[PDB]
Amino acid sequence: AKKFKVVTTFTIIQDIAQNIAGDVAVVESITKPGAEIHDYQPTPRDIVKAQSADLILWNGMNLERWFEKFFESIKDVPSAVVTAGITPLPIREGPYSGIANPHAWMSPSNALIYIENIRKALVEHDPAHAETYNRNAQAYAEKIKALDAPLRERLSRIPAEQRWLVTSEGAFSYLAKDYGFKEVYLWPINAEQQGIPQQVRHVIDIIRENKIPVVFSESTISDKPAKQVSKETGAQYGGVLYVDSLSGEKGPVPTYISLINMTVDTIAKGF
Ligand SMILES: [Zn+2]
Repeated sequence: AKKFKVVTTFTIIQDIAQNIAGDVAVVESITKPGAEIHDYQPTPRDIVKAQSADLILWNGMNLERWFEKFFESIKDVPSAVVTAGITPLPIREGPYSGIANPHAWMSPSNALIYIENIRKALVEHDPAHAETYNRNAQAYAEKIKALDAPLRERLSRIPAEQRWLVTSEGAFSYLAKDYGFKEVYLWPINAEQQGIPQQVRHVIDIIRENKIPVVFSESTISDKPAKQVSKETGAQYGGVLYVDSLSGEKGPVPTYISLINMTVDTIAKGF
């Protein structure tokens, strides 16, 4: 009858977990494709959705500023933090300086740890299907491992001293570390915050000093600040990167694998 039901906070975790669950469990996201996830405002329908689950998965590293308060309304549903075991990169400036940068899934090596944590939770809370979760998790892990060679090759035309990744949210720190990019951003983490107009001027200074050719925005936030930086510098506006959300299932970024690939492909063509 009713399959084992997993509810995740946002769409990246939904897609990773659905690959591990296969056709044995149904995984749904609370947030919809395109919605801003850090300061999402949960609704009554979200409470009912989470309460209907057999297992709830969230990122932790205080990504979902809303989750802990929201979860107080949910009874008798186990939960698992899918970043357990990942070493955080700290936020480097701003009102959240020192807090973990939550965007750990942008490193495919970290995604292997996400996969293991989700496998572990599925096997613990749905032991009847442990054989399928284990098989699916190892197969999906191999798919993630296979991305490393083509991703590095795609970015190989960019010499080291020109590998500057200028985005809007500083959401790419884990990807930048993996592939040897220096990061510049218009704000360190999504939030209601001050200091964005001034940081735009500082980013402007860095674009000049380093001859950076391209700047980007992201799919759940406004492209206006990055477009302004591009007009106030030589740099081109390189388009929309994906980090905090997948697209719709018919969109360009329907899966976690497509998110990593499209983000790297878009950076590469921006150079
Ligand atoms: Zn973000």
